[PDB]
Amino acid sequence: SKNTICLWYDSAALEAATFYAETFPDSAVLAVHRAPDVLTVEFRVMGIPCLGLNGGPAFRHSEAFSFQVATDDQAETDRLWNAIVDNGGEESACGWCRDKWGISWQITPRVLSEAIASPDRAAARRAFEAMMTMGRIDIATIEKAFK
Amino acid sequence: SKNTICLWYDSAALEAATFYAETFPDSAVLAVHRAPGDYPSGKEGDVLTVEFRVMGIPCLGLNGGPAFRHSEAFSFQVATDDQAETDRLWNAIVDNGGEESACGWCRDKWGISWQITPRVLSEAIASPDRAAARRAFEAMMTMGRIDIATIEKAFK
Amino acid sequence: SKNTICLWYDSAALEAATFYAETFPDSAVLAVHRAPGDVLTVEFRVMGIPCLGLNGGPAFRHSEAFSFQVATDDQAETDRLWNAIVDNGGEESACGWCRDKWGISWQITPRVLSEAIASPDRAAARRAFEAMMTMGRIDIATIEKAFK
Amino acid sequence: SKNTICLWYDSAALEAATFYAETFPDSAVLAVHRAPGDYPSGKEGDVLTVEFRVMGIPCLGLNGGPAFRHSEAFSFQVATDDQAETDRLWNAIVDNGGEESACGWCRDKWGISWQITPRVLSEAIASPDRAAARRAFEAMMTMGRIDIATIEKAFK
Repeated sequence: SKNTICLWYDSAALEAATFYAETFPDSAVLAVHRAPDVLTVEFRVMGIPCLGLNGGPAFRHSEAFSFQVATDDQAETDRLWNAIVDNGGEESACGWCRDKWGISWQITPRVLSEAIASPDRAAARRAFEAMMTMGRIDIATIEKAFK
Repeated sequence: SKNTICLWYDSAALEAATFYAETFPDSAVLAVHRAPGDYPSGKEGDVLTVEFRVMGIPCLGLNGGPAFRHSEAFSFQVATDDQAETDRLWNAIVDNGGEESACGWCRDKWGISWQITPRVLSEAIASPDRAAARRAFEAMMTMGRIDIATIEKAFK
Repeated sequence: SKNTICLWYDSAALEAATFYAETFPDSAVLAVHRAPGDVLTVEFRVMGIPCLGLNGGPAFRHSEAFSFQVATDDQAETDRLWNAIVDNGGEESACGWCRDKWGISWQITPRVLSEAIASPDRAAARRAFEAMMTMGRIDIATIEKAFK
Repeated sequence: SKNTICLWYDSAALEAATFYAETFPDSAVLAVHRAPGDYPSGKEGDVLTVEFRVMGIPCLGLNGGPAFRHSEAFSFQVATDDQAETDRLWNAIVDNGGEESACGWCRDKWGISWQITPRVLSEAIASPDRAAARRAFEAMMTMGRIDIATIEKAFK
């Protein structure tokens, strides 16, 4: 791949990649590399080519980077949110959460993204306001607000 | 896209996306979304997000204000095909209010880490010739911008 | 994706994509598209490779001019993948080549065979090359014996 | 690579791979493998296969002789971001002993099908706005090389 997402881990790149592969569609562990014992892991997350580096604790993740996952319904939203949060993760605001390795994820319904970007400004703003009261996104509440 | 790389900016998402689009191959700004209401780091009508694509990767620039800062925990690794492309991309990132770092790593003006990494170097480091891979690794440790010729000599 | 592999189907792109996704690693059905006016195209991934399947009727037929060459790690994997393609209404061919139900050519090629044929030891490489030419499905142990 | 695109040539794999590498962006010839013995379409020491990469896709060119011929059953679809790249790539394939075809399709010197397909066109045809997608589709039907501006007008 021409451009690869490179993520820092403290001795857990393979564990993390394996978790992502079993949790999300079109995700897989591709290759494991030892130092010239795992130094790097090549992996895919919902199509995105990634490289995980086992480099110790020197660098910490922050919300400055996140994966934003577009979900199709409440069932998928809840499944992915719960998977990340319940596996040593944490809930945050407005569809944001964090995994066990400190990486930020947004589990963002397509309906929400569509609503906020809508040329109907009044409707978009109702959805935007409703979103700011939420942790996990509740699609029905977003749709009611938009309507 | 199912999974989009979201990067935090302090009121500079459109500027950054525009720079990436003129700098990297196969890159483009796709859509600008304005804030439907006032929020912590923007007024209604300000740029809230920008959709863009860099070399096959779907991205979103989010104008979230100064709350969060970037670090090397995240980086884009860009595979380059020769010295000319390596120099071009490195110079662009560094020269636009950016910073040089080590072993192909640099930083753009918004603090995002980029690795401009020759395919020659990546292939050398992951080689089944494990001593040769180490030699290349050790050579890389002496560089900021990667010199491909020097990596090839160390590997050989 | 900058460059996508586009494969022609006669009313079976989704069936084919789904079979590949179940059969091979890092493979998935990504999206299904109806005609602009049932399935017209399918986006899918096959061992990393981004693909597009087009449902365009019988006008075009596949041939050995195009094939996917799959690198396998042992006999168990070689047999698993060979059997999958051949047993699902497919066909066996020579030297690791086979054909799927939709007429697409696959090569199930042990890495050890690729390594052997490319070897700077010319005598060993040639023994492996000659052994390969007697085979349908590749037998790694026979290739290894010939190479040695 | 785990899965490699293998394309059949009549004693022309190296020439083809070299041409693709100088024509398309992010493309390269990687390795040349000579035949360890005589075979149906070559002598020992002739080029048997060539490893190459085209825009992210690992490929192998196989010198297998005239036994098989290419057709539109397989094609590479190359996404372009503007008219300049569209024209450059289309003309490169067609001019070097190739042929023009319909709706962004063309053929190279060795008979392999390429589609030079503006991202603007692909997005238009897959739009949930279905009537607009139809207009774009119908406009594409009137073209060989894709004119992006015309597609945009039809879509609108």
